[PDB]
Formats: sequence, C-alpha cells, structure tokens
Amino acid sequence: EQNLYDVGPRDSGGREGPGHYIAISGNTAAGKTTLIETLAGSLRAAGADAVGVSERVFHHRYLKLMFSASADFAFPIQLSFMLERHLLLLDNLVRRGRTMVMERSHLDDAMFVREHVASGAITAAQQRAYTEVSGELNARIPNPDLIVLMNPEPELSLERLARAEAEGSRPREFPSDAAKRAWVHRWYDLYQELHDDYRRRAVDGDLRGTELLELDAAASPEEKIATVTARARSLVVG
Amino acid sequence: EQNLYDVGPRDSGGREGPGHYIAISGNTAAGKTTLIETLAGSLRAAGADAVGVSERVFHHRYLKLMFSASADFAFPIQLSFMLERHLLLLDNLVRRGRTMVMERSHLDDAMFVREHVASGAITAAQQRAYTEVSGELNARIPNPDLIVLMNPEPELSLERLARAEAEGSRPREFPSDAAKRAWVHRWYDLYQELHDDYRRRAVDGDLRGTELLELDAAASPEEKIATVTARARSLVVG
Ligand SMILES: Nc1ncnc2c1ncn2[C@@H]1O[C@H](COP(=O)(O)OP(=O)(O)O)[C@@H](O)[C@H]1O
Ligand SMILES: Nc1ncnc2c1ncn2[C@@H]1O[C@H](COP(=O)(O)OP(=O)(O)O)[C@@H](O)[C@H]1O
Ligand SMILES: Nc1ccn([C@@H]2O[C@H](CO)[C@@H](O)[C@H]2O)c(=O)n1
Ligand SMILES: Nc1ccn([C@@H]2O[C@H](CO)[C@@H](O)[C@H]2O)c(=O)n1
Repeated sequence: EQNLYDVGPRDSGGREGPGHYIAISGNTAAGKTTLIETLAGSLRAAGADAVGVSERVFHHRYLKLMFSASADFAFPIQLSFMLERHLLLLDNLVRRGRTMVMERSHLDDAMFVREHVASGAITAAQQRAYTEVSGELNARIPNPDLIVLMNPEPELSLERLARAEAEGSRPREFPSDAAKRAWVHRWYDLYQELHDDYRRRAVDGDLRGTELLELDAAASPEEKIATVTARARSLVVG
Repeated sequence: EQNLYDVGPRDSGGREGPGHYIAISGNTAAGKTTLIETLAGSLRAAGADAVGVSERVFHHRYLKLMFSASADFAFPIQLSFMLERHLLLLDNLVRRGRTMVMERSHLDDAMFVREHVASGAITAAQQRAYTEVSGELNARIPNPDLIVLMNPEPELSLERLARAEAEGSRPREFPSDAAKRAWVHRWYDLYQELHDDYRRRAVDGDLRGTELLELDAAASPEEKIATVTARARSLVVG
C-alpha cells in the first residue's frame, strides 16, 4: 500500500534532499498507531509523498524471546529494532525523499537498551558495542523535524493493553501479567527522563532546529490528530 | 516446514546443550543450497532434529541496494546478514538444541565486510563498529563442528548464475553484468584467503575441535552429498 521496500530509483520530481520527519515518542499504548495512520493519509491528501510507519511493520519474528529470555535475546532483538528502523529511514526518508510519520524516532531506541542494561539482561560490553553501531547509523539519518512527546501513565497503558489482549486485537507479548506490568513501569520512568533530555537537547544540544510538541496521552484521538495536524501541515512539500 | 522461528519452549528429550553445527563455506553458485536441502533431510531420517538454512530464508528486502548503492547500504545490509544469522543460530542451535546445516558459518560474514572496506563502500569506522558487535554476538554461538570448504572458480560461479538468471530461477541482484562479475571475482579471492585462514585456525587457532572437509565445487551433486554425508553421519544425536 505504501511501497515501503522499493529498491527502484528515486522519484521526487525536482525536489532534492530528504523528506521531512515526524516522530511520535512515548510509552506503549499511548495512541501512536491510531494517530500515525490518520496523519500520513492527511499529509498525502495535502500533496506530500508521505508514509506512516508503525514498529509492527518490522517486528522481529523472535520478539517474544526478548521478554521471555531477556539475557539471551534482548541484545540481538534491540539490534533488530535499531537496524530495521534505520533501513526504512535511509531508504524512504533519505534516498527516496519521502516524508515519514514514525512510531518513535531513531533516538528513542537507546532508552530500551538502557532498560535491559539496568536490569542485567544486556551487559555493559554489549551496550558499548550497540552504541558504536548506533552512532555510525544515526550519523546518516537526519534528526526528526517534529517530535510529538506523548508519554502515557502506566495504568493508562496497562488498561488499554489488557482490553486489546482480552479482545484478541493484539497478541500477548510477555511471559506473565507481572512482566508486562513491570516493563511498562520501567519504560515509563525512562521515557519521563528521555523526554526531559529531549527538551534540553532541542535548546542546548544537537536537536536545535527540531520542533517539539507536547501531547497528553489521555486526550481523545480526535483532539490528538487536530493538535498534531496544526503543526504537521506546515511541513508539507510536494 | 522446519519451524525455524518458534518462540516456544525447548523440546529435546533428555539431551542437553546445543545441537551440532555443519557449515558449507564458499563463494556463490558453488552448489551449497542443493547440498544443504538433501543433507538436512538425511539427518532427520537418521533421527536428528536437524534443519537446513539457506541465506535466502533471511535475505533483507533491501538486498539489491547493497549492490546498487553500496556506500549507503553495504554497512546496514551486512549488519542484517550477521544479525539474522545469529538469531537463527541462537534460537535453533543453542536454545532449542537442534542440529543446523547452514549456508556459510557465522565466521564467514566478516569477509564480506572486508570486501566493502577494501572497495571504500564501508568506512574503517563502520567496520570497527561492526566488529565490536560481531565479537559479542559470536561469543554466544558455538564454533561450527564441521566446515565444508567448497570454493568455486569465478567462471564456474558466473556460468551457473547466468543460466539461472536467464531461466528466471533466480533474481538478478546486481546493477550490471560487470558488477556481478566483479563482486564474484573479489569474493573468490577473499574466500581463498579465508579458507587458508580456516585451515590454520583449526590447528593453531580457536577452531581446534572443529573438523574441516575439502570439497571440489565442480563435483557432481551426488558426489558432494556422498562425501559430506560420510562425515556428517557421525554427528547425529537423537
Ligand atoms: N485515546 C484512547 N482511548 C482509549 N483507548 C485507546 C486510545 N488510543 C488508543 N487506544 C487503544 O489502546 C490500544 C493501543 O493503541 P495504539 O494506538 O496502538 O497505541 P501505541 O501505538 O502508542 O502503542 C489500542 O487497542 C487502541 O484502540
Ligand atoms: N554441480 C552443478 N552443476 C551445474 N549446475 C549446478 C551445480 N550445482 C548447482 N548448480 C546450479 O547453480 C545454481 C546455484 O546453485 P546453488 O546450490 O544454489 O549454489 P550456492 O548455494 O552455493 O550459491 C543453481 O541454478 C544450481 O542448479
Ligand atoms: N527499541 C524498542 C522499541 C519497542 N519495544 C517494545 O516492543 C513492544 C512491541 O509490542 C512494545 O512493548 C515496545 O515498548 C521495544 O522493546 N524496544
Ligand atoms: N554476509 C554476506 C553473505 C552473502 N552475501 C551475498 O549475498 C548474495 C545473495 O544472493 C550472494 O551474492 C552472496 O555472496 C553477501 O553479500 N554478504
């Protein structure tokens, strides 16, 4: 539908350079997928060669082993998230000049490695190797142009996840109810810190030139799309 | 058919530890796929929980961009080969104790990065990052137990490739006839060196305990399977 994996030649008319890059950043079950699908379609309607990319597009077949056998599979599955995200950005955003609406940015993945390092599932030496590769990959990808900061409270995430799992609309990914609850909580705390770092990064760090937009994860989906569209519409190029 | 991506629990009866690991190592169009499919079935007939894995199982959707835009995609596509191979070994061979017959070993991939570094498509800093990750990943995978050294001459590889591409039985992966010819030749030279290194590694290096088996790539398929079976049959465990 969106031609995400085309190895053919660029086709951007006379426009040069990468497309523009919108990232929706926050913990699981915030409403990001819902927002991304609508936003990508709205940008296409405005004339942009835009695509919306949820991580489920590139989830590894071995995903569940990261959560059931983390000291064995957290390191390579985290490498997978990084690498598959990178390749989609390198091709769609950079090579082909398309506009990207993505679940998370390439800057979010390092926080998920930090969680496994803190728990002991990934070693410090493994993290150092990850970071070396991450730095080389990230150097080839432009910063996001708009980061939407939408971090849900843990009990909100878990309420939404429990309903979806119970209705069969999403798979159960964790080895126990407690493992799901605990990862959601540890990720929430790390996301609060990551977003505070992003706020400083955009002023005094390497994200100068990037716009940040705060969004309450408890807002209605229609309020979320209205709020994000009011900033994303400015980024449309034909 | 072979249940390669099962995230469920191990089921090896009373047998502990990894399965056994047979790798077929040599340049493209040697006859490895042909041999691997038959060998895996023969080992299953003998009572082993064996699988045969060709790289085409885990080829990235972006493979062709490694050869048409190498200074942009060689690094992440080489990371993909490494990582997807690693995950299949970590799950099937180690976690689940299955016996593996694989196209190449995890020790072969570094030579493909060396080719891109020599040409300039991968930078020295990119290669250093690759090697750091490669070392951490390889430390979790047992050495191959039997390495079959089967390196075809370049014109033999190219004859077989041209016939398959002409008949539509394999896709054209390269941006030109010359690019195909040149990569095949550079890989051939590097494989001659890699195999000489393996021969020394198995005596004075970290492959002590591993068996090597020489096989002429020009031999008939039935001679190849007879020759490899005569050594692989000894590795069967129930
Ligand atoms: N504002 C909301 N109110 C209630 N449920 C919601 C809301 N947004 C999403 N959900 C539900 O939560 C689950 C996950 O939503 P999703 O958009 O996929 O979140 P995310 O991508 O951030 O992980 C889905 O079942 C979805 O229908
Ligand atoms: N001994 C052989 N003689 C002639 N053609 C062969 C022989 N072995 C393989 N081929 C052909 O060469 C092509 C590639 O063979 P394949 O087994 O897939 O090689 P590899 O896995 O080493 O790359 C196939 O079209 C195959 O039919
Ligand atoms: N680099 C990343 C990105 C995401 N995730 C987690 O993967 C799960 C997908 O349902 C979600 O629980 C999400 O939090 C992850 O573990 N590591
Ligand atoms: N780590 C690796 C392993 C394999 N290859 C090449 O991929 C092609 C697959 O048809 C073959 O040409 C094969 O040589 C590769 O480029 N890099």
